[PDB]
Amino acid sequence: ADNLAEFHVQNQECDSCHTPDGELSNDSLTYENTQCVSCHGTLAEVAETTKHEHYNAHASHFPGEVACTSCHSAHEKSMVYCDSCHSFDFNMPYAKKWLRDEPTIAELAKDKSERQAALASAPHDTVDVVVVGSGGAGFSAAISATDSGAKVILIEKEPVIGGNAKLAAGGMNAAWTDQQKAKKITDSPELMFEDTMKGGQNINDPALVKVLSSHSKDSVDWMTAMGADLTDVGMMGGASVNRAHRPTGGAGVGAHVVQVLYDNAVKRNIDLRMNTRGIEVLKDDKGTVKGILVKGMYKGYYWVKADAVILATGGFAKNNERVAKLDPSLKGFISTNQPGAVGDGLDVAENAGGALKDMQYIQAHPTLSVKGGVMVTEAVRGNGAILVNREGKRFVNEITTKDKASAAILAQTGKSAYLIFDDSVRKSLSKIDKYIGLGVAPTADSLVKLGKMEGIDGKALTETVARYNSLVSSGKDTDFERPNLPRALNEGNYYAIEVTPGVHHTMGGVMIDTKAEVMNAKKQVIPGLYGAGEVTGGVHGANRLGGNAISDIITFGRLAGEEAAKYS
Ligand SMILES: Cc1cc2nc3c(=O)[nH]c(=O)nc-3n(C[C@H](O)[C@@H](O)[C@@H](O)COP(=O)(O)OP(=O)(O)OC[C@H]3O[C@@H](n4cnc5c(N)ncnc54)[C@H](O)[C@@H]3O)c2cc1C
Ligand code: HEM
Ligand code: HEM
Ligand code: HEM
Ligand code: HEM
Ligand SMILES: O=C(O)/C=C/C(=O)O
Ligand code: NA
Repeated sequence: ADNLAEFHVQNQECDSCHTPDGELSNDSLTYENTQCVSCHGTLAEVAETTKHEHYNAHASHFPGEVACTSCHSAHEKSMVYCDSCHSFDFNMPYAKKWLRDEPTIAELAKDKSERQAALASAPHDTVDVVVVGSGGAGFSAAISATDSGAKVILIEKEPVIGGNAKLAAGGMNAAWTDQQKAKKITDSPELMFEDTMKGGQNINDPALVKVLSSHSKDSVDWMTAMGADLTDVGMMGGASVNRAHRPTGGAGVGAHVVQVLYDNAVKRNIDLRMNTRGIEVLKDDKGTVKGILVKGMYKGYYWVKADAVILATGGFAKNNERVAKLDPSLKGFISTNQPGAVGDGLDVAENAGGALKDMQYIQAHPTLSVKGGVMVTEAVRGNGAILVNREGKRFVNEITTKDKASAAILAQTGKSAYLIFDDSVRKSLSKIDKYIGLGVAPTADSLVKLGKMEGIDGKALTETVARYNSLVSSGKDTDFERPNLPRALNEGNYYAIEVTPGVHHTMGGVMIDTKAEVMNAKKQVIPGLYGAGEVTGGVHGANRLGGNAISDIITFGRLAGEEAAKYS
């Protein structure tokens, strides 16, 4: 067969997958994916038949219920979504090579000739609030608005939910939480504000950072009340104390939080539409929002009438062309992001009159796996790993901020470095097992053997770990002044992970005030238009602290959904 539908229709009718009238149920292909499930079973049942030792197309880290049509199209060959970051040995029937080619918002002007027709028609739906983006900010705003009594529509352009938020690892920063007190940590909203402003080089909008710190415990409480486990508190870079919350054992915060949020939207019957891209915010004659034009992948353009539109579309760190324009030193770097994190959401915000700020501040994550091409969480250092160069020596304070860690790693021989840790570090952070399963954490019972495996000076590496361990026992790092030395690397086996910097987060974005209201260049609110999440600028200044983005999207998503519901 040339395609999946063709293959099935040799022995089945069209209505085995389609509805009685044959029209597509919706842009999420709800009905249609139900029929795939009907015969092949759920994704977990399918996963039993496609097992590989360390990977499985149908059993991944993605949260929510991943539709089969995310990767299997019927009437045409389709792409494996995992190929956008990994290069697993897959044999999906009717596959084609991963290639992301999505028209920009500007390029969609060519659809003038279908957009006017959609805009001339009646709204397809009339609701109170449309949320754009199913990342942590978007679900948060959707839930919060719904909880406040607003009727919401939540759209996501991708086939899967979660954006970059589902990939988060190290934690969600928050101060003075019950979770911290349980672990004997002393912190305060004031110290979090201080660490943040300093980490952002005091560029951050003080009012936004005050919302960030002061709502942080409340956001942790709200997540936990919805079912989140944020009881593990770890250290991340540039933080005076451990304040990055994540599930028991050091599991990734991201997939968990998004799963909680998705479960919570589902419980509230939130109208969630996949493969639906927000294209244009619609304003009435007084310039207040009156809705949004969307482009449903399967059903075309249509508009939704609504009082408020909350843009929660995330950053543009996957868009290296846009990135390089603003920061030519990041040209050609690999990104840690999901494939649609390209800044189309910012273009929508700008076309609606929203002004942008701090766009030139683009954060590179210092430790992408060279081998796997994926982020390796900063919690690996925060839990006690060190960085060594090819010469087998330390070269930076591993818990300094991301801009300084990146530059120090890029200055080492070969422009990469190695995370080194033992089994005590590995056991304190279950996420590390994920790197081991990926094949990117080679191991050996001695550092001479580890270094010989990876091309690291073995006996210098041994001297390096012995010296670091005596600094840990002394209590002070006189070589690089790492302020927190939580463990000695001296338990069990040793592991090395080759790392180099990758493009990760865009701190700039649309200007919002403390109620998450989008502002124009004159600093005037655009009535009904809200922004929440990495799409906004001004929260993180020149350099975001690790763990501050999950804190940001919950706080600001939640706040935007409440403010939009009340605006009404
Ligand atoms: C690999 C990784 C690990 C990280 N770990 C952490 C961590 O541990 N702590 C921390 O603080 N930060 C962390 N960060 C950053 C953090 O994840 C966030 O920046 C991300 O959660 C921002 O959430 P968001 O809701 O703003 O956007 P995202 O989660 O990116 O979600 C936005 C959604 O909008 C959808 N969308 C975009 N444009 C449109 C459009 N026009 N129409 C419709 N839908 C649209 C996008 O496809 C996306 O799904 C990490 C980031 C990454 C990539
Ligand atoms: C879009 C919806 C569906 C998806 C994504 C899907 C997935 C697939 C794939 C990938 C294959 C293997 C293709 C190949 O070997 O070339 C397959 C085969 C098959 N499918 Fe589907 N399917 C869907 C709908 C259905 C439905 C509705 C039925 C039954 C009415 C069904 C029953 C089968 C059967 C019987 C086979 C052959 C192998 C077997 O005996 O299980 N599928 N399907
Ligand atoms: C000859 C039998 C079939 C006919 C005439 C038919 C008709 C169509 C049409 C007209 C569309 C596009 C509708 C639009 O764009 O609004 C479509 C899409 C779709 N059909 Fe079918 N269909 C048939 C069989 C199947 C089968 C067997 C499957 C699944 C195994 C299937 C699953 C889907 C899906 C998932 C879509 C959405 C887009 C895509 O994945 O290609 N159809 N079909
Ligand atoms: C319940 C949802 C889905 C159904 C019913 C379905 C159906 C199937 C079937 C029947 C096969 C052939 C495996 C076999 O020989 O038994 C298969 C293979 C495959 N599917 Fe799915 N699929 C689903 C979701 C997905 C998703 C969401 C993705 C990507 C994230 C995906 C990617 C693949 C790949 C890459 C293969 C080849 C497996 C390998 O080479 O290990 N599928 N699918
Ligand atoms: C359904 C699609 C995917 C599958 C089946 C898959 C598979 C895997 C596997 C097998 C691992 C090693 C640990 C584990 O077993 O979980 C892994 C790790 C990882 N993958 Fe994926 N992957 C998928 C999509 C993606 C995409 C598109 C990205 C980036 C946007 C990504 C980012 C990562 C990262 C950052 C890690 C490191 C460990 C962690 O953070 O948990 N994955 N993935
Ligand atoms: O876990 C990490 O490395 C990323 C943290 C962050 O971006 O805040
Ligand atoms: Na931003």
